Amino acid sequence: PMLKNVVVVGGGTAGWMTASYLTAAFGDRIGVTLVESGVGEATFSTVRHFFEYLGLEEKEWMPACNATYKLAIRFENWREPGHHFYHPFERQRVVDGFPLTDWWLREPRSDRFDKDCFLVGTLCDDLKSPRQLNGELFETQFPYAYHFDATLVANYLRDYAVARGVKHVLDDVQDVALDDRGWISHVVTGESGNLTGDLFIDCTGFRSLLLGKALAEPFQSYQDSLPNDSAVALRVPQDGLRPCTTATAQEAGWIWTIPLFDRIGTGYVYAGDYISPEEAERTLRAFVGPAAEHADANHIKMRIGRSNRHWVNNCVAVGLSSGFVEPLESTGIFFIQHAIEQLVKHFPDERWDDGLRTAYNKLVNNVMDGVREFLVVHYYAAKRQDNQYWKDAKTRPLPDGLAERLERWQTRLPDNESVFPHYHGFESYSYVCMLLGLGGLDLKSSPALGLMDAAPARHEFKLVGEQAAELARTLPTQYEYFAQLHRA
Repeated sequence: PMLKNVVVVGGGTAGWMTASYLTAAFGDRIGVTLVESGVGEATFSTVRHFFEYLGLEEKEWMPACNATYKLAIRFENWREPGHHFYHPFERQRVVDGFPLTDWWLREPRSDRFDKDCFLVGTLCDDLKSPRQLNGELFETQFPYAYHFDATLVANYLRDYAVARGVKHVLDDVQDVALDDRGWISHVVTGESGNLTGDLFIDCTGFRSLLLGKALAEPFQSYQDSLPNDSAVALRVPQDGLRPCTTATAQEAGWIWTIPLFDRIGTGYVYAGDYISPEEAERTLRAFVGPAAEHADANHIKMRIGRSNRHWVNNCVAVGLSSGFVEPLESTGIFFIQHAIEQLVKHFPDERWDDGLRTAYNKLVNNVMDGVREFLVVHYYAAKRQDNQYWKDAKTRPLPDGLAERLERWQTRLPDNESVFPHYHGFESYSYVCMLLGLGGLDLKSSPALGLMDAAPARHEFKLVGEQAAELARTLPTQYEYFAQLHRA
């Protein structure tokens, strides 16, 4: 009753995360074939579980992939010029039923909520490793992630999967053939014949050769709510070893800084209706400085949105073929991992229960729609309205339900029951952090706090300061930690 063969079309992170995960889940019990013809990438909290599922320890794969830790995103110039705050991978401290951020909002202890309420922002400022020299994490309350070279990770996972039995075909796909039912029959390669199988995984990127082209599945654009449709990127050496991604708001988008161990990936995500590619490139080069003078710039047109369905007949799209949003909250690898994890969970047998597709498609659509709402909030709640781009960010049509949630958030800070009510990766603490940092909404603390005992909250504020000072004195820098791993 089980399927016998999976064909993954396309390599990169999408294809080789799929192939490697299938071998960890199913072993030799099903055949996997991948057909395929450095970029710094950031990740989201759940990626720790992907490597754990494959049995890979950080000390094994991080050195081979130029990887560093990502404890937070540093948001620069979204509220006002010269202002920054951290969005940390750090879950809430709750005191007598109220988050510490609620207590802070009632009586702010400084200009920086992220300094008073969190530990991780200070760790980023001090270039800290999250692991001590003794190998232990400093602490989960800290669901951190990584920066890595996506090409090196793809090669690492390729070696992992091929060593465990994945068949690797190096060739171009010239055509996709459908049978009389409209299911994928086979893929025509340039010089290796036609590859057939039970299940086809479309990892062909924006081109979406199987799902979007051969099967002609409609694609739902997000461009009306999120206008950024383009990017220009370059790479420079490390001078920068800060354990966070930086997102610096610009006149028509934002610039990412993604620190690898000895390289920095940087790029300008922008809206082509507001600025030209050559002006985006000029801005990016000036931002990076003299190190970018001779670096080669890569220009990218983005397909922003999601497929209407992600599993159609015997085809499942994974990666940019399934959907994409700008990497403002580093969701690319997250979308891939969610798609693979849910594919294993909803894996079909030879009877191809249509209910599996229905559930799978709803889960993916809810993840992507929920992330879309979260990103819209980034531009809506950003206080800056200095030009037409940042004014328009407040007048675009909002996704269903968001207008009501925005009103709830200006009564009490976001919690589990006032955010997008389906799984979409991000937890309520991320909403609270972004709203406080972006500064554009009229937020209010809970009136009940004026009747509560303040001693527990005041104790917690003092503890955060004492712990941040202890960690500043004890933790090594990322460089010091990685130098110790190299010596070991």
